Amino acid sequence: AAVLQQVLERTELNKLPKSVQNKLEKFLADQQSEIDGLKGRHEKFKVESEQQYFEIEKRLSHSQERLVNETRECQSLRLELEKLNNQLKALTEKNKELEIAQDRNIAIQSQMTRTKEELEAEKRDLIRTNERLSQELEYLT
Amino acid sequence: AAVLQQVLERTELNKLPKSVQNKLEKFLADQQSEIDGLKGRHEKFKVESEQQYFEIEKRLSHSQERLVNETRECQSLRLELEKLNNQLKALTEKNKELEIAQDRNIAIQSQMTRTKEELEAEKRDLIRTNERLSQELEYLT
Amino acid sequence: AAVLQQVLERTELNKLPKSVQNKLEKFLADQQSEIDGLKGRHEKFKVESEQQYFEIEKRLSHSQERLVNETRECQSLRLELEKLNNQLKALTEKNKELEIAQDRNIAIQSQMTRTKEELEAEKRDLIRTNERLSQELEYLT
Amino acid sequence: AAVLQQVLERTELNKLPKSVQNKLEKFLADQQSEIDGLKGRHEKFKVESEQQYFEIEKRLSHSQERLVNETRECQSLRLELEKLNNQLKALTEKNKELEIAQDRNIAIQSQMTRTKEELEAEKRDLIRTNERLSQELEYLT
Repeated sequence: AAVLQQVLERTELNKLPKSVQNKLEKFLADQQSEIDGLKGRHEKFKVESEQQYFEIEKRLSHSQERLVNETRECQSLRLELEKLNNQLKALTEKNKELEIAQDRNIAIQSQMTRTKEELEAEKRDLIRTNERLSQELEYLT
Repeated sequence: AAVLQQVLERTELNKLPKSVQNKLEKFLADQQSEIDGLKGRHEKFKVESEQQYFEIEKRLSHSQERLVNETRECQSLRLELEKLNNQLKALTEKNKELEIAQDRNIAIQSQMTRTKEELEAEKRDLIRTNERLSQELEYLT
Repeated sequence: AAVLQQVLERTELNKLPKSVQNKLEKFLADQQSEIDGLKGRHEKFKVESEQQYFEIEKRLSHSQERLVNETRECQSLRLELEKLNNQLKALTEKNKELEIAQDRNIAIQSQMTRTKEELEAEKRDLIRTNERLSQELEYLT
Repeated sequence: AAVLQQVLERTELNKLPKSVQNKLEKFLADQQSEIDGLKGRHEKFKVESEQQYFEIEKRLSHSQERLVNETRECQSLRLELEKLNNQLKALTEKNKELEIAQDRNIAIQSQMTRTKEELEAEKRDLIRTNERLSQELEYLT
């Protein structure tokens, strides 16, 4: 990487004292290594900054992914809840209905049981009369 | 801005053919301008990529915020869902038993009615027979 | 760094004593160095406060991340809690019905027992009587 | 505010033409305004980022405070579940004992019922014998 040989032809370099050549070549080299250094860093920086952005783009899209899914999840629960409350209200009303029928049935069966007892009492008395009449007939002939 | 004057002393410089001095001052200036351009371009890129990075950070933090908002809503719905499903299970069981009792009550009432009919037919038959037996007490032989 | 040449014309300047030009250009330099000093110290401060802010931003997001995890844990505990309470309520009512049933079966068992004791008394009386009747018939030998 | 009087002595100043003093003082004042302007612009920036930082610190302190509460809420919820599970185990056991008691009582009532029927069979045989003995005794007496 001798820079003076890019800048000057041999014939020109010959007219330069060696110390002067060295002063120049050292300065040229210093500037050139700064140039190489800058280009090296700049390129590394670009690549790094892009990779950092690429990675947070992925983090974003994943976050957005979770939010869409979570939004759907909520909506499906709400829809599900609406239907459950309609089921509950229906069941509730149906059981109120059955409660009412049950109380009516209890009332009815109790009344029937009384009537049955009265009839059976009547039947007992009729039988008593019946056996009495039979007995009196056998006491004739 | 001839930097060559700082690299070489005035005597050394004056003993250079002017064509050589010019070639050196030109090349030196070229390198310095490239250096200034590299720094300029990098500082431009640096600033722009930073701006873009901070923008997507803002977006990501907003997505996380919305997700908190939605997640909170879902979690309350799930609890609400659990509670209603347990009410639902209970009502269903209460309904099952009530309808079982209803069937038994219906069966019981149909047998009560069947029994009542038989009792009333028996009663009417006893009354007819006793009316007849009474008449027969007064017969002659 | 002789700035003085800008503010004063050629004759005005050359008519200034050496000590005056030296004093003026030194003062101008000192004020320029305060200026450059201010500029460099600001840029230093600027970077430092950005770095400081950048750090707290990450601390904030780390705090929100910790909170998401914590809240998820609390909500799943609350879900188990609801489930657990409803199991308890069921059992509590189930047991209470069993306790009522127990009280009824105990009342039945005591009644059955008095029934049994009544039967045993009747049997003892029957046996005493049949012994007496037997004796009275044997006395007719 | 006369800057020129600070840098130069009265003897040097007297020997300056007035127009020249005015040019110098005007230039010095300009440079001084630049100095003061930078000190003002820094101080402006400084206070602005200072306040911005206080605001992000509030958000951090708030997030942390919320985390503390949630963290504490979770520990207490874990203890509620352990406590309720303890009660649940106790209820389950009581339930198991109740059902076993119910089973014991069914068994007892089945034994009693078998005993009852055997008592009633003995009674009927005793009654048949009694009726036989009475009729024979009624015939002879």
